Amino acid sequence: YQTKRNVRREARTLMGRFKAGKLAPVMAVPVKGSEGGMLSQSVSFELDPIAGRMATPITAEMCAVFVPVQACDALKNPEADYAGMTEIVREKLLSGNPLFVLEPETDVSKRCGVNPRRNNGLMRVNEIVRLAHNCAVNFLRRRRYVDAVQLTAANHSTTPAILSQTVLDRFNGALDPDPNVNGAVQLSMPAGNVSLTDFYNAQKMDELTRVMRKICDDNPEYGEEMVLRWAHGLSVDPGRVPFLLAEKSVVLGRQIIGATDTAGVEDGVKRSDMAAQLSFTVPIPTTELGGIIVTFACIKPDETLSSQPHPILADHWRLDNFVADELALDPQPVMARELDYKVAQANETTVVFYTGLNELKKTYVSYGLCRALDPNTVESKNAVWQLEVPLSVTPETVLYPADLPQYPFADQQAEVCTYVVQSTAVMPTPMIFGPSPVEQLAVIETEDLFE
Amino acid sequence: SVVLGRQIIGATDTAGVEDGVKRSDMAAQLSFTVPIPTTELGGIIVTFACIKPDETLSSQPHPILADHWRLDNFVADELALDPQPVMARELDYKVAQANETTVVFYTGLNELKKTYVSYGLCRALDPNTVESKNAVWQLEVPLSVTPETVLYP
Amino acid sequence: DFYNAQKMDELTRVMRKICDDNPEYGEEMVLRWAHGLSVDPGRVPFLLAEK
Repeated sequence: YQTKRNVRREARTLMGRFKAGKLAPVMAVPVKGSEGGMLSQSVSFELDPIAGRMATPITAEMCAVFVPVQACDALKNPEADYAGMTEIVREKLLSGNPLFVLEPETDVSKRCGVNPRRNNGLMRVNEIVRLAHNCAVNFLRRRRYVDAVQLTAANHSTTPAILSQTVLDRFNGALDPDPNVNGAVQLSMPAGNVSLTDFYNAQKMDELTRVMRKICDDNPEYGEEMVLRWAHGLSVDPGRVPFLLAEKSVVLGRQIIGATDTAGVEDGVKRSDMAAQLSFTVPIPTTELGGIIVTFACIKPDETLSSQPHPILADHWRLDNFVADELALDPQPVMARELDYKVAQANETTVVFYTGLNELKKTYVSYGLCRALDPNTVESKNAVWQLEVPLSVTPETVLYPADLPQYPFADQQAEVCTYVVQSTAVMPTPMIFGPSPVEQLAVIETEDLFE
Repeated sequence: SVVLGRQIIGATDTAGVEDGVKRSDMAAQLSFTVPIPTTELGGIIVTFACIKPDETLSSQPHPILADHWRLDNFVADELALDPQPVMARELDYKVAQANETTVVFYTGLNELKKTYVSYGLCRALDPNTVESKNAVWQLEVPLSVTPETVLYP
Repeated sequence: DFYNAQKMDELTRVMRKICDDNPEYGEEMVLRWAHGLSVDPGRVPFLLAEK
């Protein structure tokens, strides 16, 4: 066995809606052990009508994450020791009991399009779909930032979207600089001496801790543990972690339809319709046990800071001593007053994250309206749909706000988008199948042909 | 046979544009030219025509995710060499409580897993919405009962 | 029956070689081989030279 003998293929088509600013799952293709082949998926996008034209771009998203069976077991039994190991999963499968058992329906399972099973007059679906979604969204959060909030197995609803760039990553800052980089050297003083061997063992510890930072950052999964094993000369088990299959994005197009009646023409009534099409075709990974390829899709607005004080004109005009500037060689604190103007009075003077010397002046990108303009006007031409993040508080946040108001659409709380998916999978498999049966013949028994 | 084309006509008034009013018109043309058969007595060439929706099972449980996750003994799989019964619980989720465990038709070993085609809406979506863009016109056959049925409802 | 057998005779003989060609993991890899599983490689010893 473990060889390709027969073939199974699947072709699922689904339609639905999801709310903007949320990482809505679209489908979940199951993969068994020793299954590999081709997987082609395509997602259409259609948004509800928007008054006026929308110069602000809207981006589309599509992701494909392969969640192995090993990772789903860890969420099911986190406190259990060696829960995620392959052999532990391997032994439980051989026991004859099911590794994953049925559960009631949930919003996560419904959106994937897993049709339920009628058991004892109740709908039932396997727990693997819920665990796979929770692990997949967790995996995407580690990519933007390793120390990110991670969902448990108890989640039963759609999750918020994920930012494309964190505030700290934008300004390349740090909440807390380490004490080793440009650190302290021990001093003997029992007439004393700092000794020449300390500060020599250091001055590479500064170099050695920085390479330790990249090994736990280039690989967000196994982070804060592979560095432990890397120092001792050990390696992690590869199969547990998930991995990414494909990523697609495109700015939604715009089609303008104008009114023609007398009242509409005089006022200037018009419409903006958005649509997009994305697809990918990637091979299916082959594993001894198997997994699920959870697909995601999302629509997000432009991520630009409408509220950020000007680093030059907002603060005082000063003659800078460049001699002292090059002499710092140390992180400089940043207050919330420098990040936005929507700051509370108490939090105006509060260190939020450390950064370099002249950071927040190297780059300054701002998109938004003029402060003199009244937002009640330009209900037509209302193009400004941008994430009005509070900022300052939780700079390291990786997730979108739980409630994102959809201003340009008529209904804020309605699922504005409508999507149609077409997933086609061809999976060579080691499955056996069997011969087809036949139908009863009423000429042989009623005449005794085979006498 | 041919798939009917689609022509989209959109509204232009103020109320229609804001709501998103629009129309879909369908049309088709088919023809044939064949010789008339010759017979001693004769006959009648009855012509038929019909329009039907897509025939895809919107209601069918997933052969993998709906049922339990099991490690399959391929040794016993090749050893069967016999028809395996199928219950109505494996064909759809609109089954009555009594008919959940009732053999409906015998098949092979891993049938219902070789192929799985499904077209329909998401269970989370509310059908009262999308009265516009209402594209889902598919035969919602009860299934299970009368699997050998040849005729439409 | 006798058709499911007459390859069981063939199928048990291939099961004998997989547990004989590999004495280590014997009587267990045949269990995993039927279900489509594999053993962890690093545990077992192996031979270097013979003279």
